[PDB]
Amino acid sequence: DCGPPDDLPSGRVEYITGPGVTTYKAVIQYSCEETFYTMKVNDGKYVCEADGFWTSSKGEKSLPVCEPVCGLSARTIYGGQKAKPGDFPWQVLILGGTTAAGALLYDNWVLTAAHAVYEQKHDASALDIRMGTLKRLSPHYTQAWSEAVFIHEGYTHDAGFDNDIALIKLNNKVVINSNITPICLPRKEAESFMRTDDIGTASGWGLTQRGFLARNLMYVDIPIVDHQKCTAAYEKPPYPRGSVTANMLCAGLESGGKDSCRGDSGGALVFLDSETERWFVGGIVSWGSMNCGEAGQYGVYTKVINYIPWIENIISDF
Ligand SMILES: Nc1nc2cc(CCNC(=O)[C@@H]3CCN3C(=O)[C@H]3C[C@@H](c4ccccc4)CCN3)ccc2[nH]1
Repeated sequence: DCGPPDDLPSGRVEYITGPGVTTYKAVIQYSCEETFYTMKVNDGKYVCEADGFWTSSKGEKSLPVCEPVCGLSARTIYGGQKAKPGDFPWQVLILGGTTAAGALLYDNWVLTAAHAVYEQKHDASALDIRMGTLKRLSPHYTQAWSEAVFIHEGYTHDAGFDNDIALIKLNNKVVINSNITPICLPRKEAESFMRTDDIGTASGWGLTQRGFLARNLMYVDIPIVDHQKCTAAYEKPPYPRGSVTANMLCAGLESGGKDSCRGDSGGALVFLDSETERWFVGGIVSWGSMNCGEAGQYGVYTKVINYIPWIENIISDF
């Protein structure tokens, strides 16, 4: 009467009343892989209704959603040290024009910087996306490819870095495990963890103090800089006036020695929601001075909390 149910992505169907019964008042049950995924919308119990279509205990006749767990880390680039497996399970390597990075969202999206993927999007060439690996050049990695690249509509390439943000839709769902896990998006009160002098963490394979790209994933803990000091650090030649906007945050040391650098573009500056005990993305590696690690020449990051409406619009509509 209602027919075979639809399959649940990252979940499955199980007939409760009997194997194959699909008639009126027949009961089925949905479920996710609860260890690394969590069911949303409803509790998964659906009863065939007189309308002739499966209906949940809340009246919905659409599937539920198996959302990946996010923000998990085995913890709990200039002047950093080597990450261990599972410290940054969201870290993504993006290979195209040059080496860049991103962060896994859900199991089929990658958050990165617009400047890192702009030339390859408009050249209509797919991005080579790798993850589940600490070594930049290892042959053993989880492979994915870009199905679509969305660059923020206010971004103007080669004309500053306001709105330096982009989303990549992966053509396949990646398997979620302790090795590969997305980063959480910040909640509306997440700014309480991103005040001045609050500590975030940048990770990447970019240039180190040696002046070469790192073979292994690195990371640094660095504090948020007062926005006046951020504006003042880059309000001078050769930078255009207004290079630092309200859509940006600075991070680093007035004495120097800890920074992001070239090759870290698109990586997530993450912060710990100490109450949920989950890591979330507060920044995206965007730009900064030529001399990474130099005193008062802070790294500049795109402010992700400003772009939650844009991210949710794109992920929900595509
Ligand atoms: N202290 C620190 N320096 C950093 C560098 C990076 C490089 C990753 N981003 C890039 O490579 C992008 C694409 C071109 N870029 C620059 O940054 C140049 C361009 C120019 C400018 C014009 C207009 C407004 C502002 C700047 C002048 C010098 N910065 C990452 C983190 C870092 N932390």
